[PDB]
Amino acid sequence: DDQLKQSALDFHEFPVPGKIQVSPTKPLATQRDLALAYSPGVAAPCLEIEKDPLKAYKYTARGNLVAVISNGTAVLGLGNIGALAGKPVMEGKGVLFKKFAGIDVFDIEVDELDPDKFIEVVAALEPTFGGINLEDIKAPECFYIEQKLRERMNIPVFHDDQHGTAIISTAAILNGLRVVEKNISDVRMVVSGAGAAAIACMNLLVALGLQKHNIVVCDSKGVIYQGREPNMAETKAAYAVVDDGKRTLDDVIEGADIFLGCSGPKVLTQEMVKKMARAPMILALANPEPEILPPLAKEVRPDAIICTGRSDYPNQVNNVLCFPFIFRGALDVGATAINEEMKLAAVRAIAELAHAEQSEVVASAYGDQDLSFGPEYIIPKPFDPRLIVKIAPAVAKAAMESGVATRPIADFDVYIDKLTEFVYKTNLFMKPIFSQARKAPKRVVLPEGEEARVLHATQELVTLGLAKPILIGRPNVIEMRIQKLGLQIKAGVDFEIVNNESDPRFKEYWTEYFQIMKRRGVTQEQAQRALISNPTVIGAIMVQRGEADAMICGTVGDYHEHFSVVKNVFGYRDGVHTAGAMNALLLPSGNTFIADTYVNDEPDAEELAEITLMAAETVRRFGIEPRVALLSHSNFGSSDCPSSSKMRQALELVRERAPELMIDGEMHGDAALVEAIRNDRMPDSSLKGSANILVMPNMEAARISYNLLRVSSSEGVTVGPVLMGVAKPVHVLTPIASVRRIVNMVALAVVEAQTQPL
Amino acid sequence: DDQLKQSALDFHEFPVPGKIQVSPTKPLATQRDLALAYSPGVAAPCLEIEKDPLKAYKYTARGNLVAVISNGTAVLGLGNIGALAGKPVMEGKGVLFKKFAGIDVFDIEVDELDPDKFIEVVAALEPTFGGINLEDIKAPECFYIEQKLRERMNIPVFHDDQHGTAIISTAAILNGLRVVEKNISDVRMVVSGAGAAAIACMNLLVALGLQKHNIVVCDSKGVIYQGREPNMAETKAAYAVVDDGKRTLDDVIEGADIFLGCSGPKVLTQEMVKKMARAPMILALANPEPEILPPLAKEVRPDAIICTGRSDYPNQVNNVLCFPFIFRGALDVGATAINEEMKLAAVRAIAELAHAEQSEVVASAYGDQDLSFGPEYIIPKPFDPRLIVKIAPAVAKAAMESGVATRPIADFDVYIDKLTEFVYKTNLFMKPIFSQARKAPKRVVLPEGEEARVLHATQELVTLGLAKPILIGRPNVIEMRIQKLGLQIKAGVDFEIVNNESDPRFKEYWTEYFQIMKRRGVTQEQAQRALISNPTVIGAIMVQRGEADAMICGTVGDYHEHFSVVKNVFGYRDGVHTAGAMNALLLPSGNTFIADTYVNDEPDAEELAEITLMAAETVRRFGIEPRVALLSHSNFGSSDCPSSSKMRQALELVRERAPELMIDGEMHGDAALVEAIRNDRMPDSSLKGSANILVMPNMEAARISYNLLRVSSSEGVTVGPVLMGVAKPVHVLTPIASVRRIVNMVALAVVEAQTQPL
Ligand SMILES: NC(=O)c1ccc[n+]([C@@H]2O[C@H](COP(=O)([O-])OP(=O)(O)OC[C@H]3O[C@@H](n4cnc5c(N)ncnc54)[C@H](OP(=O)(O)O)[C@@H]3O)[C@@H](O)[C@H]2O)c1
Ligand SMILES: NC(=O)c1ccc[n+]([C@@H]2O[C@H](COP(=O)([O-])OP(=O)(O)OC[C@H]3O[C@@H](n4cnc5c(N)ncnc54)[C@H](OP(=O)(O)O)[C@@H]3O)[C@@H](O)[C@H]2O)c1
Ligand SMILES: [Mg+2]
Ligand SMILES: [Mg+2]
Repeated sequence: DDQLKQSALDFHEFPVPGKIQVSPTKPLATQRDLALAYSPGVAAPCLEIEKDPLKAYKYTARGNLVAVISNGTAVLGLGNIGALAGKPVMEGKGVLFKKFAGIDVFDIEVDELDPDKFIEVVAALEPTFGGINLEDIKAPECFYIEQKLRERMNIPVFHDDQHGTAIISTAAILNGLRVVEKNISDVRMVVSGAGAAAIACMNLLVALGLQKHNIVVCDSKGVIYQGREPNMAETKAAYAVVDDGKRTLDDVIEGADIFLGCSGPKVLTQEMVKKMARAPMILALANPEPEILPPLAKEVRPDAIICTGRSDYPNQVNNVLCFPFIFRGALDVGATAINEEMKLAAVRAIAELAHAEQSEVVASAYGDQDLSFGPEYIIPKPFDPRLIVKIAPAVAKAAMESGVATRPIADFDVYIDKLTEFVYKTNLFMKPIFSQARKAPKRVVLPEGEEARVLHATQELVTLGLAKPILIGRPNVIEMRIQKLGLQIKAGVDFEIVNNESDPRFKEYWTEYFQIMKRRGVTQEQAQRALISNPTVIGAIMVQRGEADAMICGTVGDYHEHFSVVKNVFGYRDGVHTAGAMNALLLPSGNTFIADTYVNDEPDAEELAEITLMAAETVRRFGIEPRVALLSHSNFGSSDCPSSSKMRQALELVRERAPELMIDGEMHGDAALVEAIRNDRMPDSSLKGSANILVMPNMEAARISYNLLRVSSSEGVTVGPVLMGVAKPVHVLTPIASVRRIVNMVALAVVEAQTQPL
Repeated sequence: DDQLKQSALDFHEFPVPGKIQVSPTKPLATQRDLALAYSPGVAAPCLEIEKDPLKAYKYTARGNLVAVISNGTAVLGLGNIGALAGKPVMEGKGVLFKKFAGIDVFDIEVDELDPDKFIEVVAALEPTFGGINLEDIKAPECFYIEQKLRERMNIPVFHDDQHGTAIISTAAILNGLRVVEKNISDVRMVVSGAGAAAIACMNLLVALGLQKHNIVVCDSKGVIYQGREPNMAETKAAYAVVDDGKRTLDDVIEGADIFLGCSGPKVLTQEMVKKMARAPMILALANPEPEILPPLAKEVRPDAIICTGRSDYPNQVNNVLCFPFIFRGALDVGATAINEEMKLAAVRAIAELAHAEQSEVVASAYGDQDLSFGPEYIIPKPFDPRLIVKIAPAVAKAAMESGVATRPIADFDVYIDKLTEFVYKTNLFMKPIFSQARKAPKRVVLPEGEEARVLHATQELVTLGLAKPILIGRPNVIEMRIQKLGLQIKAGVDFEIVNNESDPRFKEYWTEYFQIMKRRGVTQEQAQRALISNPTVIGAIMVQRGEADAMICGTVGDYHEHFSVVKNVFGYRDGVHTAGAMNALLLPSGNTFIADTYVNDEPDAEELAEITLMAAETVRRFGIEPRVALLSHSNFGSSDCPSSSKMRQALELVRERAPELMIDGEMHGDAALVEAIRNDRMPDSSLKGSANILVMPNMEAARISYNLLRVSSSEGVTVGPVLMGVAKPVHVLTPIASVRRIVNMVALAVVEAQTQPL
């Protein structure tokens, strides 16, 4: 399992230990700032906090900061490895808190494992945190410890999964009963494996208006019903049905309606599902192996409402569904705790979303969302731009309804505006591209097949099933390099090799190249020499003929050495007379794209307009709404240089061609990126918020800005340089492109070849 | 005290609460990265940690992370305000940990104030932190609590000041005994006010090889000596001298040699100092009021060795002296605790530094270091580029000598290299400029005297005593704007006003302007109209005549509208035929300067060489070693455009003019900023490390890059645009310049006017 075991063992800790880096969000680059932070000047915020404790969440963390406080006794799915020893998956849980909702997580881990001193230590560390994210407290001391801890602090004491997925689970129940046009009054339930996140879930499920006598709790030891054991089990006898001689699970169905269970191995069978009433609602939430094998049961019976917790299938129950967003409702409302109305109004938001999901800048191409409410869609997919702006305000609204909050939110229009603004700056458009490429792999030429980076990328693409690689190079050198690198790919089995020499199609290749380039300075002998010594020409001829769907070159040599071949063979797209390369950056303002960093040295107004339109179309296909800003050293007519006049001409041309495109210019970079500066300068600007597409006057400015920002102000690699305006799918990369860049660009080329590769 | 009370009450929390922002130091902008951080992929680091606890500091925080763990019982100098209520000055102490040494600080605050349960909670939270920074534990439970806590954890349990300043204090003692050519064997001591950081200091002071009988401990209740109280005070009777009838402090001197004391109000007098032996060594460390009033005692007796803890005078004892750097020695060595050899070898480093301080890129101009070892120099100044690379390796070396560490450092050449690399990226060149301007204020014209920003900057400059402002505007409008803004400045009292109309020197001003511009298109009537409607012309004529020393314009209008006036009046500098504007950025690689962002639209090779030389000279004057890199879209001859050829010509010209300047090009921005890319491309490059001066081919590229980086990748404002090549000190700013920018630029102009303002 080294393709996952070793790959995950290769953990991103190498630059600086720990995914979290406690760092100043404020400037600390001047003695004034340092004195404001540790010298007289920092005594004032502390004194103001001491005067009235109302200022605790304001001047410090503890506003956005949760602490996933743990004794390391059930580390996600690991168990009792320890507080300090739990740090890997501790940080793994804490990193999908900031990543998806911007939750600060102090990964402080309580070393006290006793079920009564652990609470003492946690309550001791209460003032550090504005809401604890109690996780890895194991069963049965999870319920005991959480019950003890809820009653002490005056700040949101919200456990993990124990409170947890009940919101997602009960939302899924509310939607599933909607699917089969049933009612909560008469629904019957079957629960198996009363574990940490299982036995506490029906308690919420009851809160919807559910009678206790309809729930049948079970564990490893048969069925937990009143009459089975002389000593009635706590928190389970309320639901416990009268004794009726039902000792086996295969008969206790009697036409039930729900299978809410968060446990381990399988307990349900196909005949068990058959004994269920009409329209079964199996909800097997087991992560290792689904308790019903959904394909088998669906072949046994149709119209299934099977719900799981794995992302391979729709209706996935992750923590990111509401946990970061619960605290985005819990901490951002000022609550002193989380009630059951908190836990139930957020049920009415994510359940509402599944049958009220639409628009939200669907990826015009790529992605392949194809999400409609029904038997295969009960709750939204794990990651959603409004999984926040619907669930977090639900929790806050429940906070004010419960009257337990200390900082009630004002008019929700402003709250929704800020939440959506935060939404724009965090997008993961590459995951839909990977998903869409995986369901229809195409043949991609990699002309630099002997490169170590290209070989690693080939291994990754074979593993993820994104493409059918076609390497170009000497098979001997490729094989020895593969063996030395340690890869598990083989010729023919995983990737096709095209030998640059002794190619059986040599005659038909150089002939086509000559017929393309006979009147462009290439003789027949030069064509023959190019189809043996220029792998880019071989790949381009392969793609043009039809033996491959896309090409990914550029990892060797200069950009234009490959782009000239690409343009000569494929040509320009229909209705397009220019090409441009778009580079993506993850700035603090969000995903930003810089247009024509590589192709045109000094584009003119018409070329700039074409590049702007192509960049907007490409960014639209990513699922991001294009917000273009033409950049210059002049701010809205400040200078009369030919460059600024060219930018204004391009703006007019773009407005002519695409009246619906949000674009403005020419302006400065800060005016484009921050809205306050632009509003001060141009209050009537057609550009709203931060611009995500930056069109530059010349290639020098674009390249210098991108190179400086990538090493200074950038998080990770997504795509770039995305070549636009060529007839066939091909992306010329750079010699310093990483393996991740190559894999992402190959996936993008595969998805573009799924859309008429011409 | 509102100029400090309100100003410090205006705390930098407005954008995001809390100086610390627990944020991913790793990219989290892709589903791959999110799964690596919270999904299967983060289970691997945690499992590897659990397998062997040796991986705790490696995959997470707890390597660089201290937690200043507190019950909020003595918050720096505040007291027992509370754990959560101590958050302001808690974060103030935690912010001068990351700011000066890059120490992560989890500001977790223990709510348990009992002297025996506090330790229980702290030991419970031990696995979260790789070394605790116990602070705000009050006396006498500070000593008790620290003594209890030292013996439990197997990770560095290093208290604050209690262990603390002993390193700096005993280093100061070691240097002071060097100053007066005495020996530790026969030195006598007087201690007053045995407080939290006082009674624990002589314990280290003994460890140098000091006899216990030479120390005389005292408190508020007279003198703590053996025979005074029937019950002998603990930790003080070892030093306690035999009873001799000495009941008053004014006589217990008998020619002593040290006054080590960390207490409150004054106890020592002038006749007390006279009773001291030859060459007194008073070391009054009281922060509110010095215990001796050093000027008065120095007038009473010469050759004083007075040492205080305030930064207004040399030999300041701050936490930044060694505390962040102790943990930079403690945590970065893998120790399980801090011994007394840790606490004593770091005494031999900072004490060594004071008499071994030299070079280290002294600010060629500005700054005014003027630091020589002697009676007024015992220990280095609070902030020093090698206060780290000498003290932290001292603590690590003491760790290996004590044999208590778990990750001993390899060959110290690599350690010193990394430490110096970290040193380059954190510089505070503006503090020396502020210090040098304050000791010689000059007259600075502010032609836009009616601007709210300029008025705020004028208030700041009057308060700090950096300049003698000369505002230009209507006195009526200026006064009403001052009253509305709430400032406490008055005309004549604090700043001079020059009325643009009805100026008594109108005739002599427009006459000089006409004589300058008579053959440049300006008539006598146009000169008269300019000296009434153009404040920049008035300020420039003022500076040229000699009635003012510097000008700071540009807060209104276009840059070149002011630069044309500046160039026409003052002209170019001697031997200089071009001007350029340098803008400063605080990048992750350090302070970076971009050359000619405002003046020359398309400079040629000679202009580029002149701009490069002027920028290097200016950066040298800041105290930073210039590392220039000429930027282009071509990487070392990749492209043959006229721009890249011009950059290469400029490189050759610069190498001719300044053979000692470290410069290379032309290259890409990433090649300039990160050394790995450059070494891959040009292994023999003359540029080492990251380039701090970036010279751009044209003004469009420079301006776009600076504008994008300032809003994306930048911490704070220092200076910019710094105008170079004009005869007299003047800086044209931008209309969006903040008050801090104006104050910094005025201070820079003041310091430049101290250096022959012509
Ligand atoms: N959101 C998610 O996707 C998510 C979140 C959390 C957990 N989970 C899944 O839930 C399970 C454990 O999570 P947890 O920590 O909440 O619970 P847990 O504390 O691990 O307990 C699991 C329970 O399952 C029962 N069990 C074990 N083997 C069984 C068998 N052969 N037949 C019947 N019952 C059996 C045990 O009950 P007895 O003590 O009576 O044996 C045990 O208490 C794992 O499968 C995990 O992947 C999924
Ligand atoms: N690095 C620095 O610059 C630095 C660091 C820490 C502290 N300090 C200074 O040290 C002082 C307190 O710091 P701390 O927390 O370490 O100590 P602390 O716990 O505040 O105790 C101060 C001690 O001074 C004594 N005292 C008070 N008034 C006195 C008087 N009139 N005459 C004689 N003794 C008197 C008291 O002793 P009794 O209990 O016997 O009255 C008290 O225990 C402040 O002045 C503070 O600024 C400076
Ligand atoms: Mg967990
Ligand atoms: Mg303190």
